[PDB]
Amino acid sequence: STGPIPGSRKVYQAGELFPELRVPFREVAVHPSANEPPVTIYDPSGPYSDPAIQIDIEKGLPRTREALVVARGDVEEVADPRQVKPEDNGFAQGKHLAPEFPDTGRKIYRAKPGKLVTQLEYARAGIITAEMEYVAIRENLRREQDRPCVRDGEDFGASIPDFVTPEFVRQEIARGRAIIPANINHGELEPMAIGRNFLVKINANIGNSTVADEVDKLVWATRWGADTVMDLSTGRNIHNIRDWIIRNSSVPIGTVPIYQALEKVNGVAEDLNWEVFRDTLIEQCEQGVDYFTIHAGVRLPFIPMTAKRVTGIVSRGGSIMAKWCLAHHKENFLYERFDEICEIMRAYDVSFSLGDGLRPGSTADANDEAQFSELRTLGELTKVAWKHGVQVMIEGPGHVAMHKIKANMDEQLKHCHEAPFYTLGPLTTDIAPGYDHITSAIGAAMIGWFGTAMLCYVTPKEHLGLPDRDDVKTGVITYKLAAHAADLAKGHPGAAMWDDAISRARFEFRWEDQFNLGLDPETARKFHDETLPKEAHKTAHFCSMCGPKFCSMKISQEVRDFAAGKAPNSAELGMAEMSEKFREQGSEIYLKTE
Amino acid sequence: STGPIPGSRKVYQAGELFPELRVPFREVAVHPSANEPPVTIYDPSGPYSDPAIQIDIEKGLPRTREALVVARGDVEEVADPRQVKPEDNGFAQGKHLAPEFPDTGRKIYRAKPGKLVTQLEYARAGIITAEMEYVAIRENLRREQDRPCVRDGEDFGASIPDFVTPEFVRQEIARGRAIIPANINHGELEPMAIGRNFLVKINANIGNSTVADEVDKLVWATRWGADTVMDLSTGRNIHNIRDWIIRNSSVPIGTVPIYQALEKVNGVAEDLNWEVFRDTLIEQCEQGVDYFTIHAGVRLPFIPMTAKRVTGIVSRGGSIMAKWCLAHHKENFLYERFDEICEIMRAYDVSFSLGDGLRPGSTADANDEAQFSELRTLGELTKVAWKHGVQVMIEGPGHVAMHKIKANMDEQLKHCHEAPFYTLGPLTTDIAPGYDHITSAIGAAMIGWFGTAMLCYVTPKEHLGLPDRDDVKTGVITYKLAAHAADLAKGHPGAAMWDDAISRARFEFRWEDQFNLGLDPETARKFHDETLPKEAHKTAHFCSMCGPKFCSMKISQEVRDFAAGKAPNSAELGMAEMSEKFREQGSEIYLKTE
Ligand code: SF4
Ligand code: SF4
Repeated sequence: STGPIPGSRKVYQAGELFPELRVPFREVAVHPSANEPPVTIYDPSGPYSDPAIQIDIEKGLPRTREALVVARGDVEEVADPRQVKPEDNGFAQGKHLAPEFPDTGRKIYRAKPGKLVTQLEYARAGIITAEMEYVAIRENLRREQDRPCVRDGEDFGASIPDFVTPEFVRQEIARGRAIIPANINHGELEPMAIGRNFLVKINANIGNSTVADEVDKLVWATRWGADTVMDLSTGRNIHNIRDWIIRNSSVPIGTVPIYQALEKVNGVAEDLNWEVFRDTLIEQCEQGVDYFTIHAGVRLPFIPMTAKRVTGIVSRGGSIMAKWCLAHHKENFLYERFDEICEIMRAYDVSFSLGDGLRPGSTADANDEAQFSELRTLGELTKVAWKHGVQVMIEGPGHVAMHKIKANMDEQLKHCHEAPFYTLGPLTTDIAPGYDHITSAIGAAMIGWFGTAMLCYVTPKEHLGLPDRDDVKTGVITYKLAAHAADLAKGHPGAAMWDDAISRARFEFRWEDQFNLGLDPETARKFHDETLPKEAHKTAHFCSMCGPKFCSMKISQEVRDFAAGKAPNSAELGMAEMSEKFREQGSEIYLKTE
Repeated sequence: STGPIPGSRKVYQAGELFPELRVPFREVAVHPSANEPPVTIYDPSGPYSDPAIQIDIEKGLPRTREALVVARGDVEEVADPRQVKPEDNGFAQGKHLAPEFPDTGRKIYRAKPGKLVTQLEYARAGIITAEMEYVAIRENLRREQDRPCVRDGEDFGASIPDFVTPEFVRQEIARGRAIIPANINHGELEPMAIGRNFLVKINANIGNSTVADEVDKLVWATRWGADTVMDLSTGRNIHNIRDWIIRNSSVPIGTVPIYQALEKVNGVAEDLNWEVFRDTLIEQCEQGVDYFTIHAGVRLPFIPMTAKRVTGIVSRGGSIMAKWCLAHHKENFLYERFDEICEIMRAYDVSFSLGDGLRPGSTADANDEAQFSELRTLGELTKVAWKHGVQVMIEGPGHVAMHKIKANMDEQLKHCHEAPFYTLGPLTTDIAPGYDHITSAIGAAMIGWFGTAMLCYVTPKEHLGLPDRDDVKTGVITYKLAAHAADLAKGHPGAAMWDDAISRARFEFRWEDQFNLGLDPETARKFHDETLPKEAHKTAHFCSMCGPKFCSMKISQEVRDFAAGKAPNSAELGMAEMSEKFREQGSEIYLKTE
């Protein structure tokens, strides 16, 4: 559903370098007598929360980024785009074929030969793009550079600034420590950053009923805090379904190209080759997929290392490549043709998301040789992708017990050269199906605290079945707090502000504000009556009005001078005064100011 | 509700030193062709899960411990027990007075003068009681001493044994590192241990409708894993309600004596004195309350230290003592009469649970001077209580960000001399009301991993309202996994066994077993059809049947000898063999054994 998020309001901040920009937020005003500024919150929901914008899925979200991508003059319009083929939708026809999105008036772009295109390429060129200033404003949460907040935490050697400037964003991208998944063909996108030195982001998974039901999956997820969304659709209508998704997505769209590639060859893993895969890549690039999960780490001699595992290979896309490597006994062609993949993704600025094909499916299989062999392989591929100018982030576990979480983070930073980490959890235990959104939340907060850039969410009933509309919301909210719990522990400038604002709300009995500042206001406002008086009782501690602290005198006397107690002190009589004033003021610990 | 827990069966193990004992568990049998022993699980649910025992709340659970407490010959029957007074139930009469429990045929015991009574006193005397062997059997999970499991984890210097012997239990109690909350007047109790070197325990809170509805709160909580239960009932009928609870409780019952004491004096905190409090103590001791939460740490000069807090004093019982200390300006009488309190609790073997009166209610107020001042005070009181022969455990936060969790654990171990830790969470963030069962689960697992003995649960909608019947179950399950996630990380002998059993269950497609081993089988079995064939597909990795590993030869050749690749290797031709056999066997990664 759409409409303004309960208890909040969509607000924007314009750009300085790029006055065209309108960075989105949602503010939550507090009670007038609280004397506090409104609380600014990160908002990936997009134009669906803005009551000033009418969204028609048959038309798609307005391409507010397109005007500035062309303005760079590095992109050109593809004279002959790639027409949709029968196998793109699983050879579906007639009434069984998904409704084609009217993408008639949408220009498809490709980089001009010789010209720079990717954010990484711009960054290393000393160029600050529109997207870089966009995420800079967004990361500061509309907070003044003149007024920071005293941060208190442990980021384990991270380089988190007090204020995110567009120049700072460029530098993080320049050294591959942060990425901005922004395909040139995704004009509907509201740019976001992914890095250890920024806010922790989360991902919500959707995929394939009516296409409107699939678009609603996208809207529902992003409404409640999902930063990026992946279309893990399989089977038929993969192409047409994803058309409606990307056109109506303000958040970065992720895919696993081997999914659709496998369907074009009728689920026969050995029928996969470079020919079909290259076609799938270009197909999704011209649609505007911001990042591909490519399992180019699953090398042939890594397969026997999984023979001793308890749950074996649990990655779908990773097991596909495994089955392929067993049928031909030729090296992973995503690895052998990795150079050519980079040349394609660079032309459209598609970010790399190196897959966790050999990730642990149980706590027993965690941190085994098979997992780390792939991990160190991704680090080598990261350098190869970096040298082609393609943005990179690494994917990780999985099912990991807490005492091994730190080990995973250490290996990643060393071997993947501080590239943004992307984790599915991890799940700290395997014994709680139906509550795996909580078992993974424990691990997600920990490794997010250790320095993970983005966290892929885990639905409650994940090892039980498909998630319903309420479990998706449960998953997003659960991972939004886990990301924030990590932000709070890392001492990110703008985390405690939210914590303290709602804490003072409870303290001053400002009920409406306490419910509006809640991570899930819809649930919190269920206990709110909008007709009741919006009160704001500002009080002060009784002892704060006590001058000389008589209680300190007496205790500092009975320890050093037990002889001075045989007489009415100036402290003892002073305490009798406070007892008098306390009871006279109504025997209240917190006396009201107003 | 009662009845056998879904997918499991109540099993017992007899005692060696005490053949009368019947230590309770619930086993979960796996598929016959899996060739695995049944999985033994900790079960605090009591006789309500045993279909061989008819439970009548009007009669109460059978006192199966009573026969062995009297057998020690240290206790005597109180000739004149304490009759229930009007103020015990808040001066309620007629139809507004709760139904009195028919406690006619229940002998009330008190320690004989000069004789030992508490488990600590027995332990330091070199005595192994019936309760000590009871918890030893229970902690081993019916596992053979001949067959341990290779444990892998980090307990931060804990002394966790491979096998819990009754002698080991005594030693932990002897040094105050573990306790067994076992009042002599709680014969219905199935003994349990609380310590860092044992399984992590959890607590569920109940309190005051029909008394049967309150007993159902107790049954519901313990059914799903609650180790101890506290009756935080307030207002009227506090006495009579708690009568039905303790008589029908196989788990240790906890209370906060200042709650009922405050009601006897009509909610006027300043009307509280030693006279009323001593009466309340003896009242609850003769009922069989296993441990009291006493806020004897809230000293008078600690109150002004809370003046700078964001949320101030959030502890109910702790704020009561604060208001009292402001009205008289005399030191906390629970602190000044602490010696006399110990003399009462020792006579009935009531364990100490030193309250967290000045615990943080927000992440901002975490680890402030007010909190730690009380904490170090409890450590001094712990020594005083220890020297009276009273079992002690310490209570902690609260609302703490992850980077401060370790600091809390370090202060506790040092100043409270490795006494069992009892924590309300902690909540890692303050921005997610309605999901505070998850925000606290992150902190509960972490500090439980660091070495917390017991974790007080936090209901989902805790900062929103009262928990319903489903939120209680949600809370218990959430904290049962958080406790296990901590057990798994600490590498407790018997944690990975559960994790691995359910992991092999998923791997061998043994669906029924996967659902039965789930922490919440009732939810997991919802996706289970009992009519479908109970299959058990045991398979093996294809590469495990590969002899010389041709994939290793080829990769170890192309790195050292690129010249040897211009010819069909014995490895290249051997890989063509495996490709052949792989496709001939059905192109399956995991070939079936049967
Ligand atoms: S003397 Fe009384 S009022 Fe003054 S600081 Fe101490 S407790 Fe507070
Ligand atoms: S040669 Fe083929 S079958 Fe043998 S170990 Fe390597 S991958 Fe497995």
